[PDB]
Amino acid sequence: ADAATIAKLEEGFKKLEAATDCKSLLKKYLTKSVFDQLKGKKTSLGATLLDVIQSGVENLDSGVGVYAPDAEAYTLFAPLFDPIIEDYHKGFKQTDKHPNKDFGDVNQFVNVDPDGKFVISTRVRCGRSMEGYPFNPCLTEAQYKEMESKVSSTLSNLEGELKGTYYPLTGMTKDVQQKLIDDHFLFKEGDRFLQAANACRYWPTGRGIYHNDNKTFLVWCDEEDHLRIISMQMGGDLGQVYRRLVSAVNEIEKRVPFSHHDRLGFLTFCPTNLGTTVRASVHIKLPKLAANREKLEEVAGKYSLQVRGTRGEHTEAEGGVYDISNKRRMGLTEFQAVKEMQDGILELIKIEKEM
Repeated sequence: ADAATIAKLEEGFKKLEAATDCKSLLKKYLTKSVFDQLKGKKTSLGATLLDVIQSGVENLDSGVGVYAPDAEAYTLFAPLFDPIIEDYHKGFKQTDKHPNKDFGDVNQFVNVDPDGKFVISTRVRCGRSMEGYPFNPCLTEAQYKEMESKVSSTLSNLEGELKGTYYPLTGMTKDVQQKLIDDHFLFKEGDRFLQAANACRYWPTGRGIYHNDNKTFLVWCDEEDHLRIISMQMGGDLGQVYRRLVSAVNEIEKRVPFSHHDRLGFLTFCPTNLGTTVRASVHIKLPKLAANREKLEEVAGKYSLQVRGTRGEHTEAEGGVYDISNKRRMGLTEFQAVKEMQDGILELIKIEKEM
C-alpha cells in the first residue's frame, strides 16, 4: 500500500473522530488499534483499506459504511469486517462458521395462501459474486465486458421455464426501457453510497438485465453485486417460487463458479448480504394485525421476520399491507431460512383468521 493512500487514510480517520454525530458501524469498530494494523496492508489483487471504507468516510450518515473490494479482502481485513458482521447479524460470533450451501428438501415448501385472499405476490432473492473477478469497487472496464458476455451467454442458453432474453444496458433502446420500466425490471445508476464506493464506474458498461418469458425469473448483472437472482410471482406459492430459484442457481453454477468462503458463506459486495444472501418476502394483507401492532411485532420476533410497510404513492388505504421478509441470513442454511419464513407467514395468516 503506497504512501499516498496511507495519507488519505489518515485523513478519513481524523474525519471520523471529528464526526461525533456519526453512528455508523465503521466508526464503532475502526479503533485506532485496528486502523494502525490494517492501514498499510493490501490484497494480492491490489485493494487497500481505502477501497473498503472510502464510502463510509464520504458518507458519515451511512449505516454500515464499509464495502468489500474483492473476495480476498474479507480475510485480509477481517479485524474490521468480523466485528461489523457480529453487530449487524446479531448472534454470529467471530469464531462461528456459516453452514455450507443446502437448499434442503425443497418438496416440503408449500403455498402459504392457497385461496389468494391474503398474499398478493411472492418473491425470493439471492446474490452471487462470480469467482475470479473483483467486486464493483475494483472492476476494470475490460472486466466489466468479460462478465457481461459470460452472463449473457450463460443466461441465453437457459431452456424450459427459464427460457428468456438478455437486455444489456449499454445502448438500450428507448422502447425497451419503457417496456422494462413497465415490468419493474429496470435499474439505474446507484445512489450516493455506491458512488462513493467506486461501485458505479464505467456506467453502463457491463450492466444488464435478464428475465424469462413467463416473467417469473429475473437477473441483474452488476447493479450492486455481480449477480442478483430473483424468483417471483403473484399469489402465495412460496414453494413454486423457491423451487424455481434453486433450479436456476444450480444451472448457472454449472457454467459460472461463485465466490464462496467456508466461514462467511457466499461473498458479496456488502456484508449485510453474506451467508445465504437469501431474502424471501411476501406482500400480504393483514388488516386485523395492523390494529394490534404489538401482537404483530411479537409474532414477527418469534420467527425472525422483518416487517416493513409498503413503499407507495397513493397508499393511504393500504396501511394494513406489509412486506414481510426473513431477517436471518447467517448461521443457518438456505433451507432453514426459507422454512422459518414459511412457518411465520402460516402463523400470521392463522392469527389473522382468529380475528
